[PDB]
Amino acid sequence: TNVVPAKDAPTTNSPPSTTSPNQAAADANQQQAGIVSSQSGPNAVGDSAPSSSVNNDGDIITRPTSDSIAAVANATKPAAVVSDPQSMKVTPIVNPSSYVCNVCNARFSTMSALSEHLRSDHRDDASTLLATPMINNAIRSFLTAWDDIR
Repeated sequence: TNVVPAKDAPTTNSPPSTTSPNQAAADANQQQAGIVSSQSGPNAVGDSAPSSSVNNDGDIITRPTSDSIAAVANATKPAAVVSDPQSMKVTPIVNPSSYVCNVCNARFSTMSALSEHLRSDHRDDASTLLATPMINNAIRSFLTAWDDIR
């Protein structure tokens, strides 16, 4: 039965709110929408119709009370991070190999480069990975801060 589909459109909106007038006006609007309340017997004078003019608290919704509340909260913001006196907050060196900040003495560059150098000292992707060139070059490597040499 078609009766159901038709039915459903009412159900969907149980708060018929068209415009934003006072309670009495909303009542007239829904009346004219619904039927024709033209010189009716009964004295309808007290009757009211749900409207966007009010909330659940009897307050006048200028703009949806939620949106008001959220914009109102923004009121309560001072100046983020304004620091005025001079501080003394130092740091360990930022540039040479800043994942450990140098390892194995030898000179480093980029942060990548550390990982990439580290590899030759094993651990970092190179702790005897099944195979090798066997007879690897250089043999001897004389290392120190003043000379890194093979």
